[PDB]
Amino acid sequence: MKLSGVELRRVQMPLVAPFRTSFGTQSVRELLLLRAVTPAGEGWGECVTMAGPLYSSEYNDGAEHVLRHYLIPALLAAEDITAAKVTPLLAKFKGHRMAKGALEMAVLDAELRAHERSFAAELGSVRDSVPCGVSVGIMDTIPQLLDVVGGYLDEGYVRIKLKIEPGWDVEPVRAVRERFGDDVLLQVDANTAYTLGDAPQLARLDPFGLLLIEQPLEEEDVLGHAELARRIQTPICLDESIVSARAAADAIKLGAVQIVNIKPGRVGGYLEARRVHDVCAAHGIPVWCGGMIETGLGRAANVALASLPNFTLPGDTSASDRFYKTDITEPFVLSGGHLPVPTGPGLGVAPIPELLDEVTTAKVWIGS
Amino acid sequence: MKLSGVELRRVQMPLVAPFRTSFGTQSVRELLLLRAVTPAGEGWGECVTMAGPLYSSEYNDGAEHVLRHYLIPALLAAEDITAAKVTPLLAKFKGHRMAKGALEMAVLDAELRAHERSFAAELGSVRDSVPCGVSVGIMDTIPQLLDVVGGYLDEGYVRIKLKIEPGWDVEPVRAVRERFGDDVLLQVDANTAYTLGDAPQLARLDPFGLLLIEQPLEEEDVLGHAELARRIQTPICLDESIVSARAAADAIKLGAVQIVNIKPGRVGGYLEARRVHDVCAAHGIPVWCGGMIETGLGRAANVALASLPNFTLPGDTSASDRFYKTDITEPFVLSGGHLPVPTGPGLGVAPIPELLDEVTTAKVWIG
Amino acid sequence: MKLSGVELRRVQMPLVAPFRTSFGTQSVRELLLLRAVTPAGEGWGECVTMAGPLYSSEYNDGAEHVLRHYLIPALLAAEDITAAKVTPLLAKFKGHRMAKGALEMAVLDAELRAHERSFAAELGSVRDSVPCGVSVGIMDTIPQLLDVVGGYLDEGYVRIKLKIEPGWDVEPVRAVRERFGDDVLLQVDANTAYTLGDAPQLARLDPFGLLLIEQPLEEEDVLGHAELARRIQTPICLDESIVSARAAADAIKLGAVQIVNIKPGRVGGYLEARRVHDVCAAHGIPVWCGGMIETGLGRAANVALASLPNFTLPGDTSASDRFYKTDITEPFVLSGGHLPVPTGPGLGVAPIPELLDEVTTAKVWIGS
Amino acid sequence: MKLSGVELRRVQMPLVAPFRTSFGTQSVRELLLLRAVTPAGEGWGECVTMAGPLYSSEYNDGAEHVLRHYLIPALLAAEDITAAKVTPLLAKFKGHRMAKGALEMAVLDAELRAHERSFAAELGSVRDSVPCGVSVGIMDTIPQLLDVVGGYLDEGYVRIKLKIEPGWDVEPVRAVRERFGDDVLLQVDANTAYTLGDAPQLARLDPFGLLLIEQPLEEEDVLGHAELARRIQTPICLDESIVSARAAADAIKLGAVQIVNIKPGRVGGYLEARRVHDVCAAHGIPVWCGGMIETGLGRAANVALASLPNFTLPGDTSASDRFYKTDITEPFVLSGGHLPVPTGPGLGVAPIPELLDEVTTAKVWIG
Ligand SMILES: CSCC[C@@H](NC(=O)CCC(=O)O)C(=O)O
Ligand SMILES: CSCC[C@@H](NC(=O)CCC(=O)O)C(=O)O
Ligand SMILES: CSCC[C@@H](NC(=O)CCC(=O)O)C(=O)O
Ligand SMILES: CSCC[C@@H](NC(=O)CCC(=O)O)C(=O)O
Ligand SMILES: [Mg+2]
Ligand SMILES: [Mg+2]
Ligand SMILES: [Mg+2]
Ligand SMILES: [Mg+2]
Repeated sequence: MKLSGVELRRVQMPLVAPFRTSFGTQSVRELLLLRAVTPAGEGWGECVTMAGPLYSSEYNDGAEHVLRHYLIPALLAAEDITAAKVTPLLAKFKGHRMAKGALEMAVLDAELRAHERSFAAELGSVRDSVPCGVSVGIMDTIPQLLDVVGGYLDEGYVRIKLKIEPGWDVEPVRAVRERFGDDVLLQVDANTAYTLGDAPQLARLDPFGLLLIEQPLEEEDVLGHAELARRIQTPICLDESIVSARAAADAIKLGAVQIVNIKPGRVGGYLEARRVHDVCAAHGIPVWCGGMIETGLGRAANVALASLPNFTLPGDTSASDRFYKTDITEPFVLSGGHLPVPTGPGLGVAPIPELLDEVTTAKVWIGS
Repeated sequence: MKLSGVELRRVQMPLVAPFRTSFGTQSVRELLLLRAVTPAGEGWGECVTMAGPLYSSEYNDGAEHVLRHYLIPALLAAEDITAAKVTPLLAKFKGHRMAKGALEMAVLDAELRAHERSFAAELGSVRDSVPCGVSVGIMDTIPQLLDVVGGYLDEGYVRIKLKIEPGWDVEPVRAVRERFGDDVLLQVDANTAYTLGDAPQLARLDPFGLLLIEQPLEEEDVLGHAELARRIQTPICLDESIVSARAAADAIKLGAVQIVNIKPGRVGGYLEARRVHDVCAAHGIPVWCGGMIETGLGRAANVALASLPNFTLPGDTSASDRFYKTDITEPFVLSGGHLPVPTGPGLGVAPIPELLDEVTTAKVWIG
Repeated sequence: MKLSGVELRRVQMPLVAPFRTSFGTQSVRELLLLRAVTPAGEGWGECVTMAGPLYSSEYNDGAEHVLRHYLIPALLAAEDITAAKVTPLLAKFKGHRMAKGALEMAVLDAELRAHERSFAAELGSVRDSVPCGVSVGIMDTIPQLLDVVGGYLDEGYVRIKLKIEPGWDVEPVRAVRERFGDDVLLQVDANTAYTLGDAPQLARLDPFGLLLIEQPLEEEDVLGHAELARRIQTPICLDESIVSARAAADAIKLGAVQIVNIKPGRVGGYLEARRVHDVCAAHGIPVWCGGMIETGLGRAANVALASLPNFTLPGDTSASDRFYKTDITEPFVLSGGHLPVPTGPGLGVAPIPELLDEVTTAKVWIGS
Repeated sequence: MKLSGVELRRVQMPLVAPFRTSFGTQSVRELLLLRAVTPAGEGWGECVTMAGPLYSSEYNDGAEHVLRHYLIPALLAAEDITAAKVTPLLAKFKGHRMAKGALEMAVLDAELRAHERSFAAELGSVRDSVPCGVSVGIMDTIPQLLDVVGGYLDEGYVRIKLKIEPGWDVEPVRAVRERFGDDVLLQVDANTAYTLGDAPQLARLDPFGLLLIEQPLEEEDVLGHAELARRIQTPICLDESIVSARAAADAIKLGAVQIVNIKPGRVGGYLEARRVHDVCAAHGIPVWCGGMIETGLGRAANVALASLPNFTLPGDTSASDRFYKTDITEPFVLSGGHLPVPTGPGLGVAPIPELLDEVTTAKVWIG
């Protein structure tokens, strides 16, 4: 393939309900889409960055810039372009995983669409549908939470991920275990909220029988996690720390993680994503698909990813309507708590421009 | 896709020159080829097994029987088929990786050709050509050896690999180093011929600056290699022991290997080969493509695979003529120590029927 | 003395009751038997492969070929043969342990008969009778399972082993523990049915006081076993993975195993099996004798084997009638939960021609 | 098999040339023989103890004693006797392995003869002859030593083993290596004469290419061996320390040994000895048969043992004359640096009564 150009868009989709994390509350999502233009056709790219640098150092505007000025050009200046080759191409640029991911993603979609292959196919899906769970935010109250949860449970969600933070741990958890029962798939996420010194606190959850605890400490603190693993009964799950397959290997080898959360953007692309899956698999480490509150575009790729064999745990692959009233693509609909893997070439999904333009906030064509 | 059937062929191909390993000599090559038949088109697969169970427990007749009786049938029974699904589909049958690998290859070639996609595209290549090394057998004489080596050297072969045995280690090595120099890319392959007890003789090779020692010990002896690794300077490379990505991971983790030889058939498929590649990469373990004296069919797909990013060492991807006077597909020709990655869909090669039919001993339809 | 030839027979025996494991259901047993002919007399070997390659890579058809085309020929080609020399003589041929074990059995029996020695004497028996447990397959219902178990228990079997699988683990265990009590010897066997990710589930059996959990993971997954063991309270026991005494040593050193199941055909013969017994013993790893639904031939060699000092756990050495209404040799009958070690030369048993001829489907003579 | 009784004989044999070790000098060999008697026939046992408790805590008189009062009686009292059962029957008595080993032997010889089976068959011999080495004692002179060595090498011996002592280590070696060459298989044996604190000293032998260094430290000091292995290049070999298969496994596990010397009575019997072999083998640890200056009886059993598969190093299984002009049995005669594995039943050898009588000193019958 030959890269024709990339149209960058800024989108702004308003969340159904504000989603509060250890890093801040969210009322509206500010995304960053990519339209890759080839000889053949075009591909879509979705950047998991957010307004500001609060989950990671990467943020919407930073991405634009790097993309614009560094990334996109690099590829454009290439003869042959293969999503594979994208990586090596961009190698001289340190970091910006979410940005290259999105880029790669756009390219990939084009290529698969040209060979008429689905994402899944490329990634080697074996499954047709995927079990979905949901990620529940920090409530201002119990009942509030108890309610939502029950709500989600009702719609068919198989598992529950509770957002935690100091002061929002044990209680919430205790309360949900209590109401809903013990046969409920339950896990927590601290989005780096704690410290090794908070061990005892997190030790407090031991009793609850959670599947795992996601990123209790900083992104850089692998050893801390391994130590931590030593002090608590809850299986460590790493997110933030998993920036690559190598990273996953390292953390595993160090006994710092038992289950890994896969976020295609975080790791720099669906391809790396696949590798992390592989790596994990080879080490007998279950993996699961993580969510960045994406559109039907990220959601579709995820769903395909998530249908890979080692995804033995329900991912954060919730129905479109969990966050968005109006998706810019055919929405995703829970069905017996599952989501159907997209059968058509590339993502097997595309945006509906009215929907699209209504949400678009800006645009920019980057070309040769 | 939908599997319509598979045509099993037996092929015999005479060697240009007898090929001697620690497991024996070989003047001819019996192979097993597979023709996958879909409503859409064809796909070809090559089996790496040989006449008897000498390199591994797998053998031609053995593969044939399982394919026939178990493997082909289980795929045909499946509604929709994807190379990817092959695995899960044949998972109930334990072992039989070479066979399973051939079939998946057949399936995959079809599937890709259908998506108008190359093996190399699917596998994730980053290059267009690959540097080839050569596997030099055991000689009767040192001079004999030296001519031979020199021979390849002139052909443009990028790296030299010497088959060693007990009684054919150090000297042969001493010889090539001395005669040919310190800058030659040299490594040995014991095809499991040694024991942990022979360490000292192996340590005797420390001085020659070999890139590696390939499978000094038995297939099952991983911790032994790790121990060995602590007794010699020469880096350990595994072939036989690497039956899967998990095998790789295990070995790495245990300190039993530093470099991995990837033999797709051996690991049960090109897809698994990929995974091994990735696994090795993630651990900082260089890989290189191994060879099983295959036809241009296997040769084609291996060149593809040998173009992957982690293949940081010349693999056993010599040119067709190194073994075969006449290949069943368009030959592979060394152009400046390299080989060109195929560009057509699927394998990018196909047997020249005229040529095939000349080397086919048997045939059978499974549909 | 010097191999004259071997007769290969195909035998088919119906099971009094269908047997189900995690790999499938079985109503009839297909075996491979060998009559080794020596100037000094004949010997009988039994191969443990089955129809298809489901417990392992080996299977009847495969064994037969390899024997016929490689192994037998190779022994024929020798000047001298001893059971002990069988290994070295066949070493050039990778794998095919079951086939090899069968051939070595045949040679060894012929040899022991000539010397008028018994298998037990040869192996080092120190006991004249052995405690027998029973292997219970997967049932359609619990109640069903409860009865069966009930019955064996009644027959005087010393321990119960339950075939498990995901979806048939905790309940059945709970039901039996609950119905029969805590004093019974109880263990389970997954036949590689689980993954490392299944630890939490398995960890659920903890409470039942199981003697062990046999081969929860795949054959090649030794490290996982050591990991798993760190995760569960039930002791790990390996079957499929123990393919040799070296295999055993490695697994022991890795902490992957605590109790070893010895299966002669699996490890390449009675001779190898002894080494395994010996290696374990030296590492303080208790062993027990595995079963492969053998006829009186293998049954008898097994009873002998299991009288060895390190076999401190009841084995899968049930009475003939557990599987066969009519055995081809003198039947094995339970007495006070024990089976008597055979005293004659060689196996101490032999087939009853008319009986054997009846189950024979094919026969071939392999000579020079 | 029911044990009728045993005849204990004290035997005194003169050594052709005095034998010096770290623990002393030996001019004359005082053995202890047993004649087991059963309804069917007889079997012979040879005890490796010596006059005093210098190699180990066991000595001729303490052996006789335990045998008389404890061991023997124990076997008489049982209905069914079998070699294998000797262990379990004598297990309540702590230690006294060489003594228990002796009994076991005679019983086994009797048991094997009864079935017309050789010790070799029983043990699992894979070989018909075995490569022999020789153990050379401490000399008074370096030259007197080179002479002796050259003599043994001349006889056709396959390996040289040097007894060493602080004050007789490097020089001796240096000497032999200088004179005889680097191609000779050379090794040394300290008989526990050094301490961890002597490391530097022993490290002094690294340059020499010794195959191994036998029991440098005391019997009970496994850990120190492991440590010492760390500080010297010479491979550690354990003798005294290997009192059993479990002992071997422990030492192996702790890295205190790379090569194991197997001495049947030291470990309490040929049966145990077999396990030891097996255990080592399973850990990739080579073994070799050690010697106790035995008559043709033990010599015979040792030769059979030494033909096992993992005995990949020549043993101290020298020809009969190395110590005795007149062996109480048909003498062992080196041939092509080898000794032939006995073919008869049991030992496949027996004492020449006449001969045996000359050298007998005492004799008691226990029934
Ligand atoms: C608000 S973005 C935080 C990312 C958080 N994501 C979710 O909790 C999942 C939200 C979703 O379903 O996309 C995580 O730690 O993985
Ligand atoms: C003797 S058959 C193959 C065994 C050997 N293979 C080769 O040496 C490569 C030969 C080739 O180029 O195909 C190996 O161990 O890798
Ligand atoms: C054909 S499946 C038999 C394998 C199985 N063996 C048994 O279950 C015991 C049968 C017996 O008692 O012989 C095991 O995995 O341990
Ligand atoms: C005689 S006690 C000293 C034993 C010495 N043995 C020999 O050197 C072997 C002599 C022999 O029996 O051939 C040793 O400790 O290894
Ligand atoms: Mg998270
Ligand atoms: Mg190789
Ligand atoms: Mg089992
Ligand atoms: Mg010694």
